[PDB]
Amino acid sequence: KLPVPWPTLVTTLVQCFSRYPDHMKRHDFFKSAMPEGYVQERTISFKDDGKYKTRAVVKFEGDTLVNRIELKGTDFKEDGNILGHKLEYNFNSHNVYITADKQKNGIKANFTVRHNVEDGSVQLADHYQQNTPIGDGPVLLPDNHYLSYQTVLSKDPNEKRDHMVLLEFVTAAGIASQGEELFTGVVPILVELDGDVNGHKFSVRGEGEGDATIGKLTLKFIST
Repeated sequence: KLPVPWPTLVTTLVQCFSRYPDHMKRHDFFKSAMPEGYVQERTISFKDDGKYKTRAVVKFEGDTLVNRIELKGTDFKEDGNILGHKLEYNFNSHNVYITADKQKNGIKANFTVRHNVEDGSVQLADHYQQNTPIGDGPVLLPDNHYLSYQTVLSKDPNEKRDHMVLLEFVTAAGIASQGEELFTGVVPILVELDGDVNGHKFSVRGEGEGDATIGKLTLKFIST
């Protein structure tokens, strides 16, 4: 069993698969950084509770888009919504607001996730995010815009291990690269997360595919 609820890991567990409308393609930093990719760093503050710090390398390895993450979580309360596993097994729609970071050659994002709690309350998870390109080539630095997310969480009836099946759709809104041309079809995805929350160590491996033409992610994650 994971030491934390699966919904608290969703945002950490590949924004290059967002479906940017034709008129917004010049604002897609994520695909423009490919194939060498980018580093995504977050601090996630669970209000009235602990925090995650995450660092992810997102790049192509051959034909596979890989998301390799290190997560460190501290200061979570025994009694709280996270360690108490009081979060509902679902995920609300959210808008992720992206701004260019000109000092670095990348972007920042901010958003606050609302996790439904089983007693009817809401657990906030405030996200601060920064992305920096790995490669030396030019990248697309966007005007202000946002990504609109939709998520459904489910379970595989066949799966014995602790796991999460996820289907998501993501489109850009609020308002061109050769890297974009790497996403014209279905792309296999591999996610690897090494985690430590409050001293409890765990790993997650995910496999699936992304289809940026429709903004679709289909992934199954398994914990160890």
